[PDB]
Amino acid sequence: MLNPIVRKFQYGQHTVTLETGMMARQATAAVMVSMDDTAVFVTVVGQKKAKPGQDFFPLTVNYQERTYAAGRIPGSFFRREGRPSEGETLIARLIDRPIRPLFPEGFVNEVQVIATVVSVNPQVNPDIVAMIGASAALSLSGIPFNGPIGAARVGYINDQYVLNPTQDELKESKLDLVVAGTEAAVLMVESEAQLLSEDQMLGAVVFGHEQQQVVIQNINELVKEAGKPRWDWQPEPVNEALNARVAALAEARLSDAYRITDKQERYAQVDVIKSETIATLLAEDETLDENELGEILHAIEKNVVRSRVLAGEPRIDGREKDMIRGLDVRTGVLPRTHGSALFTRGETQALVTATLGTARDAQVLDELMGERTDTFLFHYNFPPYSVGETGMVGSPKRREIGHGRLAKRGVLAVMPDMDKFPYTVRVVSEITESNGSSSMASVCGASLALMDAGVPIKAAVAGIAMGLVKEGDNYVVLSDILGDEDHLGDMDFKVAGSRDGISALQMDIKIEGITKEIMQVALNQAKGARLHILGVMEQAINAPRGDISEFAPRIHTIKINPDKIKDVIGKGGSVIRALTEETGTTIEIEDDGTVKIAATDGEKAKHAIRRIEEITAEIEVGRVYTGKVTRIVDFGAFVAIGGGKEGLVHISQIADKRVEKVTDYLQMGQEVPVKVLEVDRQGRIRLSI
Amino acid sequence: MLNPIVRKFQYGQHTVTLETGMMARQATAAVMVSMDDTAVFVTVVGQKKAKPGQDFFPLTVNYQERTYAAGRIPGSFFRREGRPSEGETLIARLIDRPIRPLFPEGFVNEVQVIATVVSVNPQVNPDIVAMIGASAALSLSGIPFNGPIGAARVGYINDQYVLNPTQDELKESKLDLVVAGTEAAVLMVESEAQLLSEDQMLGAVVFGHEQQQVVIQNINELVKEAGKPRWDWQPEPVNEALNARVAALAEARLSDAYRITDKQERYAQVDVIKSETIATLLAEDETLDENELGEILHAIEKNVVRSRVLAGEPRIDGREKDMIRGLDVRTGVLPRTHGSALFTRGETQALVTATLGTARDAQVLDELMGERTDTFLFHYNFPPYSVGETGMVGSPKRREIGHGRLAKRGVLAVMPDMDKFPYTVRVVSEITESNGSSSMASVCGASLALMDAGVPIKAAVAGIAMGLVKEGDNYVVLSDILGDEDHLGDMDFKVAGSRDGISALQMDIKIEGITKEIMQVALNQAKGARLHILGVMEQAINAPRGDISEFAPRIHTIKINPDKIKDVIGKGGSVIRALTEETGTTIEIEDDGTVKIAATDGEKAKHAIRRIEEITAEIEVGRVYTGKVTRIVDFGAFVAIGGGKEGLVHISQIADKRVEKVTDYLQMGQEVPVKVLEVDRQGRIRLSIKEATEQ
Repeated sequence: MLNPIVRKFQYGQHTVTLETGMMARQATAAVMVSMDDTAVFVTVVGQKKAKPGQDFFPLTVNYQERTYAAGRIPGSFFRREGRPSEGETLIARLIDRPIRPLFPEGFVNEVQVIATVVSVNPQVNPDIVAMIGASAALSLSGIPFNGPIGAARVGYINDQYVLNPTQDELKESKLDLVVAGTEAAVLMVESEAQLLSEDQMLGAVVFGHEQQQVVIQNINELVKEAGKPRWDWQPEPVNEALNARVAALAEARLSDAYRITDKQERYAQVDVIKSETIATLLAEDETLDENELGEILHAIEKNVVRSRVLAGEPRIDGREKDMIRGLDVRTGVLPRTHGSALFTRGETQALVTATLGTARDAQVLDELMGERTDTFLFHYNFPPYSVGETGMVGSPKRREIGHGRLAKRGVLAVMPDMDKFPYTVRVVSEITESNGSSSMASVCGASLALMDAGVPIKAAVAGIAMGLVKEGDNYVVLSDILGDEDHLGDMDFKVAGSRDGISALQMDIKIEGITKEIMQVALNQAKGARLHILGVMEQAINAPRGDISEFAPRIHTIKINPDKIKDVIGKGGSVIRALTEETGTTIEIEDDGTVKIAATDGEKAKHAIRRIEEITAEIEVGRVYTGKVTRIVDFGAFVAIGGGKEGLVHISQIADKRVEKVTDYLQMGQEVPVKVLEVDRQGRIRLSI
Repeated sequence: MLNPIVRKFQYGQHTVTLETGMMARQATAAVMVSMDDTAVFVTVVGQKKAKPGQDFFPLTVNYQERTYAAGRIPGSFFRREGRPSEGETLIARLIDRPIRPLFPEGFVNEVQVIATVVSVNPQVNPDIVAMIGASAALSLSGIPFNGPIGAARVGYINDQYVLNPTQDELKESKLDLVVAGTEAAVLMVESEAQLLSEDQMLGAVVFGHEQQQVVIQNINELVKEAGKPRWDWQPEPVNEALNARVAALAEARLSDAYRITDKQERYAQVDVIKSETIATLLAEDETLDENELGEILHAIEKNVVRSRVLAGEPRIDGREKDMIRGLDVRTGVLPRTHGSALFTRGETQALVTATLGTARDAQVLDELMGERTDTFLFHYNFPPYSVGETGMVGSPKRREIGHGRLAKRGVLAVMPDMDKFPYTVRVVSEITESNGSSSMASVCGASLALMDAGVPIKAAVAGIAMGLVKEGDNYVVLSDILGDEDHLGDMDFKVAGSRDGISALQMDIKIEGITKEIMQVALNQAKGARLHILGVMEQAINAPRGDISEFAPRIHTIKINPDKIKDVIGKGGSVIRALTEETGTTIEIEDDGTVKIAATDGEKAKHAIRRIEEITAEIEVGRVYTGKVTRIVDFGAFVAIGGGKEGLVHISQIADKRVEKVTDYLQMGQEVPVKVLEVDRQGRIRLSIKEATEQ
């Protein structure tokens, strides 16, 4: 028989179970993690040998939300689970971000971790469960890994931190901050936040890091009980028996070259010293093969810039450590789009557009927790010419979707709630050119494009991409980092939010010994640079324009009395069908208390108002008035006062006298006095000659 | 700061704007182009050095219609733009065809030009805006390129030409010709026409070329103001001693080999002397192989055939200049299909099929220009076995769409109007074998398959793929060119139309000096070959068949009153769903009471008529049942005229107050028949003792 090893927790008043040892025995390791009636099966396979022509490390992650886990049949025509959506692909990225730095330097063997959701109760989100499982599975396997990461989701409600909140706490919460870290340090931070201050969110991360300690302790128990024999993988030695000679021949001139002011002359001189030292040392294989020699020269370049940045003022572009690049910000740039903007920051440029739509058009996405409507849609397009090089159109990847979601979190915090503004809005960003941190340039552009469209957005929103360099006790916090300056980042972090408070924070710490002391001054420097940007944006547009641009659809609403419903509906929706086809306009959106008119243009809304007021309780008459002869017989006449239908006036009303014959009223089209003058009564007219 | 550079020529009665230097500054060039307000952002990136040992030119073009440009959010479930589409990959082909020949010979650096539509006004089509933008972007970049190209769309209304017509001007027009050219020559022409004559179509191309020199002038002043420096490209020399030496060792016998009458012996002898010279001739610029020597032999082969064709009548097929391949035609080839044909023309063959459908099966086409729902659908399938090769069936090439649209333009003109013929018709063509033009063979087959399915088309249509070879004052028009006469096609052109006139025209010119005198004699030779083909097509079948084939859906209508309409529906069309599935018959509700009915045969439709009348008729009439029924009670009785269900009746209206007792019979199971009396309180049911439709 087979037997399973089982451990239990109490993690934020939930009972986590790490079952292992009875499933997928051919895989390098496997665990089923369940937290509360919610379970993910996660399994690692890592081959022992990689083809010696492999330079990069192929860690790969897949996360799959099998719909049977929610106990219901798929909605797709093929009745089968489809491609990864936003939802699967973003969760695959959050699991990958903490695991990739923990693997040892120069580890290159191919590793694949596959996480399947197999149960859910709607109250508990599976992503945090999958993160615990991935660190358990990797640390149970023999594979070289620097200790198991925990994970915590932290909510903020009634000025109190709440560990691993349910959907019921999160709908009320002002914060959704996720932490992942080892025993020693935070490794990843991610959040949406309702304009909290810096010291509130740096409280949230350290609370989240303290609470996840139980998970890291329990995984260390399970690894003692059921852990495989460890791998003996060792790296190739650092020197490769040429390090010192090439360092001596390159470094003197190469370290000089970065003093040169002109980007072109600097690049040229660096290429000259590189090509000369490549041409000089052609004595052997792996010099006649440039690759190993060139990889060493590229490493010298990184070392010389890194040392300059710590002590000396000049950067890769000669700016001061904190000197943000120049801005200019055009608005209303595109002729027929609802609102549009062209935000720039050095050589990163983000053309952004906002587009407005009716209650019909909104996205109804289906996910394991629930099928649900939302009304703010953000799409991020990154075409290849943006980086000055050619390839396949679109070029879609996890990073481009990551950047889309991060930007949406930044400005979703500051969107109006539906009662102030009833439209669905799509914001769509074309990255016309990029050389670093294009995601934070896209949130600045979205803030412009919404104000320019005349959405009642609460406040202007901006973002900055920072970094930090550290050596022992020495560190420098730098602002507006380039793509070329990525090597200097021991802590890549992005902050976006209004003057009042921050909308989003994201951090990829790559190294041990970052502290609550350091993160305080780093956020305090980001506050400065972010308030500088808003100083320019407030001059380019000052407040959202009162009136929505002329090409947008219009939605508006009027209050109605409880008796008017039968008049608005008619018989089997006949008056609705007539009104909608007269007006080319949908009106069904409300029918109790109010009616809502959702029109393709302003004239069609006015046309709808005219027609509904000519029908809805317009038939009733209380005083003496005129309305024409419309259709006639001997027995009486049909007489029109308005748009709403009017029945036969009997000839005994029409004629006072005995005769009652059609000769008295034979003339068609005649204008005549007509007052119903009748309450608590069926439809009648007291016209009398 | 950034500073955009603008210019604003007047062209087509609209205001145009060439705005540059503000966006995508990392890209080799970029332009925002805007006419009226239908703006496209178009940018080119071309790498400075070509990857080693390349042979073909990897120019790539793609064009993307972002939906936000029309001011609406996407209707897709993902609420975002996905893959390219029929209406965009075709437009990319229209941008590519005039650009591709205009690059210098031996240029093989990778170039990518990408056009995004960013605003649209529904009256002005963005495609012509993209063509002037692509010309501007390439000529502003340092890329070696033989000057700018303009593009013009020409309409015909009241016997007068109109430049750049609106959608309003176009819907009334008998023509939709697009022409693109430099100041020298009309590099591309592409056109649907409502049976215009030769003089009218060749007038349209010269008009459209005269009044677009303004675009090429304004691009030239912008290139002086804002153009980057022309970067240096030099052609790889190909003029070694071994070129002349291999020619000397090949041309004489290659001339001797091309004299051979038999196709098979010709191919055999050419392959032999190729194989011999590949095996023998040393001093190749690499260890001895095909990799230049075969490409040099291929140049001799091209020169020999081309010179023979200019000097004298003989070709590779053994036919003369004005000659057409052998034809065979047969019709009704596929059973259980509404109509089918097998048009054949030497080694080119198309199994064309027509199928009819309802107004409901019509495909809605969504564009930036608004919805463009249509009723004649053309699909073009080119499987790999058609050319005697293998692999990757069913994944379409850009030219499977390209050829499909050209064929649709050819047969769109002769389709009947909706009131004379109400069915939506899909024409599908399988190219069963091809070594010649497959698109013009598909038009010939489509006109057969529509007549065979009995669609009341105006006239039979055919098409021809001409070619022209030119050498100084020498030129020859070839009336029907194969798949390996490609090197002889300096002017590649395809024309399809009725006896009366042209329905579609397409020309790719890739030589200078094409005068109107040349284009007249070329079209006049196409007229000859096209009338020959109709001579065979008319002899296989004369006119559309008396009515549609017995399997085809026959649609008809009966008028019934609105109280029966609600009774045919029930709730949520549930009675329609039941009756339509029971009868296998389609129906449509209309508010005037004329319900439409469609089935594959008469009897199924008649069954549906009978059932909806019988079910929605009042209960007063019906079958003459013996009303023996149980469940009789003193305080009202349940009585069924028919069926298991038992309806109610009461002490008074059982027997029109003739008695005080509930039933005069006063007996359960008694035989007296029952039918409804009209009176019906909503909370009451009436089923009186009534025989023989007493009512």
